[PDB]
Parts: sequence; structure tokens; C-alpha cells
Amino acid sequence: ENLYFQGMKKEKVEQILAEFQLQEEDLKKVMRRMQKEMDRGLRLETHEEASVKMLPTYVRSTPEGSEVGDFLSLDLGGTNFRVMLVKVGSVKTKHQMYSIPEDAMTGTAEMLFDYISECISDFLDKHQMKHKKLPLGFTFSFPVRHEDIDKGILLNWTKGFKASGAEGNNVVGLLRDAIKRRGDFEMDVVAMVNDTVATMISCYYEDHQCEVGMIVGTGCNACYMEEMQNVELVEGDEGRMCVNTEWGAFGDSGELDEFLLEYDRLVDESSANPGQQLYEKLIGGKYMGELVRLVLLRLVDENLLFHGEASEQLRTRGAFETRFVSQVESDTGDRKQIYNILSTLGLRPSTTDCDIVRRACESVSTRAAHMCSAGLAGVINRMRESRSEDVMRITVGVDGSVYKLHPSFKERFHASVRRLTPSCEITFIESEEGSGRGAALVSAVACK
Ligand SMILES: Cc1cnc(NC(=O)c2cc(Oc3cnc(C(=O)N(C)C)nc3)c3cc(C)oc3c2)cn1
Ligand SMILES: OC[C@H]1O[C@H](O)[C@H](O)[C@@H](O)[C@@H]1O
Ligand code: NA
Repeated sequence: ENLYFQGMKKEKVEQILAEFQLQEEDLKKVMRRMQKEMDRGLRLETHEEASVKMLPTYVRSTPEGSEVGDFLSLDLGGTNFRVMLVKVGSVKTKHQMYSIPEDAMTGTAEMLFDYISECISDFLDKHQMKHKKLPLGFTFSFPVRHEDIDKGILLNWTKGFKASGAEGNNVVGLLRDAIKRRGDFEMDVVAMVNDTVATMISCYYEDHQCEVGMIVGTGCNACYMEEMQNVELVEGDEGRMCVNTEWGAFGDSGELDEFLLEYDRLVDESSANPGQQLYEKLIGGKYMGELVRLVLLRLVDENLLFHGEASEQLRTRGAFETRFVSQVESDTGDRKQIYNILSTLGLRPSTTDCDIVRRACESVSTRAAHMCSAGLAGVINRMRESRSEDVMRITVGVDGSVYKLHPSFKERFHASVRRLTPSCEITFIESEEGSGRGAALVSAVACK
């Protein structure tokens, strides 16, 4: 054992883990670069080359006038596929979740939308309603270049999605075509929204100060209410329009290069979209645990962890799940939680190994919280400037398992957004069934 040696090991672990550190000045630089990229995406002259697409959603700040009744909501792209029935009068919901097979997410668009329509059919039978033709709102968690609220093309798949015959086509069209092939129900697709947009809308229903939507789950993205005069891609300078930043693609033109560590390159190289969504790759739940797995293999190689031996499970892709990062950080100090996770990964961890794993997890999750904060602060700072407000009071509607379930992420992120947002008063709100509710609320407003 030896207490002096155990300590020397933790000191070398720390020297390696120090590479994850971001100073406040590094965060201001990342923020200013994000802001620079946001200005570029919004302008007609630089939009095509901008990595941050600042996509117009066609969701506008409207005086009001919502329709009443039953609205169907679809949710694709997060954790599984969701069908929701929404009653607007007051808003009450009925919902069901479906596990998307891999063969659908990695086969053809036809297979993907066929499965989606099969699920819709099943939801309608379980609620006895495959006869009623309802207005339908679609949450589609991918970059889309809109023509209108109900018409938009998929730019590219993100988060490991690979279905053929989708990129370059109208997503509402693919959906509508799938429903017709099946022929057992009828729906009127009135709106297609990003998950950030749906979250902002459902959170706004509870707090009218909500004008920013943020996702920190499988992926990482944000939307906000932009001045119509700044939205150059849409003719008009009156009122506001929701803009999907698609900030996951920040760093794709080399904007984050000085901060990319070896673990980031490996995660990217072994990903379904290499060279894409690099900022998201620093924060997202699809990558977080994989980043911890890579750091652990590095420490196994320096003879600082597990007697320098990694098990088959520790050398398995995606084996250190993001939930294990959250769970390792939940550990009360007894090390029981860390121990069980490691035992299940075929390791014989000592108390020191448990502590080192705890440290690698905090280094990765604290970096994610800090990178994410630079992005939110840039959006918020830009809004304060655009609205020419001395002190801007805004509410941010947030969804996702990383922001929601990680034990310290949320706290580290809020404190870092605060340091970077002086003269800003930010309220953070967590969405209760965010996406589904949001897509139907936009549908009720749109259905006039
Ligand atoms: C074509 C088009 C253009 N813009 C929109 N625009 C919209 O649908 C719409 C709905 C909104 O949120 C709402 C949430 N709930 C309710 C509500 O209480 N209902 C009963 C629905 N209303 C609004 C918000 C909030 C912001 C900051 O901008 C919004 C736009 C919709 N369609
Ligand atoms: O799900 C969170 C985010 O993940 C990815 O970055 C998608 O491209 C984006 O559309 C979505 O909002
Ligand atoms: Na405009």
C-alpha cells in the first residue's frame, strides 16, 4: 500500500488532469469567439461559411391567439421516440415513449419514418383515436434550414444518426409520406420545431420571461428570441423570431483548436460525424462517459490506475456510460457507488483507484459545465446588447439528462454563467415534459 506512494500517484494523476482546466480568460475568449460566430451565422454575407448556423425557426413573438382542443406531438432525436396527446383549453397531457431500433436510425429514412408511423398508430389505438385527424407538432432534434414553420430540410444528422435519404429533404415531407404509405391514420403536420425551441415554448407557458431554450442531454444546443432586424435570412425587421443556434457545430472551422485534448480527437475520430459538432463533443452526454473512459485508459497506461491493467469492459467502446459519471460524482465519500461501477466493469479497484476515477469524472464534467457556460453567456450577452438593456432579466428554459441528473454540473455551470454575465439576471427553469408540450403549444398558436 504505502501512504507516501498512494499520494505520489494522485499527484501524477493531477498533473495529467490539469490539462482539462479552463481559466476565466479562456472562457471569455471561447465566449467572444462564440459571439463572433453567432454574428456571422445571422448575416447573409457570411451565413454559408459560418460554423454556428443561427438557423431561423419561423417561430415568432406573436400577440397571442391560441386554438383549443387536442394536439398530437412527436419527439424525435433525444432519448427514444415520443408521442404525446395535448389538451389545450389550461394544458393537460397523455404520452408514450418508444425505443428506436438501431436498424432504423442507421438504415434508410423510409425505415425510420415507417417505424415512427407504426408508433403513432400504436399510441392512437392505446388511446382509441386513430380516427380523429389532429393538428400535429413535430420536435425534430437536428439542424434544419426552414422555409416556414411546417417546411424545412435536414442539413445533416447529428448524435450518431445515419439514416439514408434524409439529408437535403423536407423532414415534414418524409413524415407525411410515411403516414400515407401506412394509410391507417391522418394527421395535419402544422409545425416542426427543434428540441431547444419546444423547451423554450413549454417553459414560457409557465414563465413569460422565458426567451432562451437550452439542451444539455445526448447533445448540446441553444435557441433564443432574436430581433427580426438581425435575422437577415428572413425579410422583415418587426418583432422577434426564435433562432436555433446549432452551437454544437462551434469549433468545426478550428475555433476551439487550442483547447482540444487528445481524448477529444479520439472521441471525434471514432464518432459517426468526425470533424463535426466539436463543441457538443466537449459537453454532450453521448460523449461525456467515453471521454472519462479514455482518460482512465491513459492513467492505466502511466501505471497510475488498476495496477496498469484495463479489463475487456474498460477497453469497450461506450462502456463507461455518462450516467456512471453522474453516479460516481453522487458518491457520498464511502466509495461504495464508485466501487460497484468499477466491479461491474471487471476491475478490482482499491480506495485510491476509486478516488482517481472520481477526479477524472469531475475534470471532464467541470470542463463540460465551463464550456457550456461560455456559450450561454455569449447568447445572453448578445441579447442584452441587441435590446440595449442596462440590466437584462431573462429566464432560460433547460432540458436534458446531463443538466438535470448530473449532481454538480448545474451548479458549476450557473456559477460560471453568472461570472460571465454581469448586468444580467438569469433565472434557470427545468422543463416538465419540455419537448412534446412545446411542439403542441406552437401548433395551437400556428393552427389559426
Ligand atoms: C406561424 C407561427 C409563428 N409563430 C408562432 N409562435 C409561437 O407559437 C410562440 C409561442 C410561444 O409560447 C407559448 C406557449 N404557450 C402558449 C399558450 O398558452 N397556448 C395555449 C398555446 N402560447 C405561447 C412563444 C414564447 C416566445 C418567447 O415566443 C413564442 C412563440 C407560432 N406559429
Ligand atoms: O438535442 C440537442 C441538440 O443536439 C444536436 O446538437 C442537434 O444538432 C440539435 O438540433 C439539438 O438541439
Ligand atoms: Na430580418
